[PDB]
Amino acid sequence: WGYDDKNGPEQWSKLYPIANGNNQSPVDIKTSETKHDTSLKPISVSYNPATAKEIINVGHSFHVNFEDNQDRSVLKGGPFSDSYRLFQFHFHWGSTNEHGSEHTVDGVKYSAELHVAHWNSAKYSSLAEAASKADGLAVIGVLMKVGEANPKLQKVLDALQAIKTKGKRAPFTNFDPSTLLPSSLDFWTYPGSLTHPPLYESVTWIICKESISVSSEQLAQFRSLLSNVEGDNAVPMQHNNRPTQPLKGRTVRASF
Ligand SMILES: [Zn+2]
Repeated sequence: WGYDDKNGPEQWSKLYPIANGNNQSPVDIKTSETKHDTSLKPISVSYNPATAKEIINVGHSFHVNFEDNQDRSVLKGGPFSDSYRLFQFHFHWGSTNEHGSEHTVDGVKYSAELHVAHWNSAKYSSLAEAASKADGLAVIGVLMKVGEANPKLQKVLDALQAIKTKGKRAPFTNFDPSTLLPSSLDFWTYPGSLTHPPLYESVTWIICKESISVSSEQLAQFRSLLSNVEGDNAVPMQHNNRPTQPLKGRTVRASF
């Protein structure tokens, strides 16, 4: 599967019928229809920089993975009653610098999107197992607005020089992803899914109200990564964002 048109979002259902599921992500957040839940608690992230482990080119994107054998780095609060263990952060972007986020707000597509994913360590034993359960995953989505360069992205950008092609991995340590999050962590939340195959509807989304910046040349760097394996002709990672899916009667709750 991919993002091109032969194997892209509009073709995924042919292989993953859940693509047409009732809790698909991303979604358009219509700020006027959001429900303020007074039961929501502020989200509390507590990550240990020593759990940062590797950066890897997965072809369609790059992942920054973390050690997930303990509760050193967790997400708590929000709509949760238990702790979610951090396992990874990655991004989404588009072919253009101004339209590449997954989630949209009031129909407005942002330049890129940051996803911080965690799995339900309390109810399940492994990411593998939790990945398909309704309460399995918790993902923080942060909208990125093209503008001023974001200096907090530099270690990630620098690391990309070592994983130019698919399957390349490089150690990526001592990084606390909470440094990528906005100032305020007011959020929107809804039950949804993974935004690409397997498309499991196992995610509890936390979309930060506040966006963060990125510059044009910072995004050009992501698109400079290669989807091919070393040695083959160059095939740029031009985009990896999935179009918004019907809400299908879900409610987006707000922290405020
Ligand atoms: Zn993602």
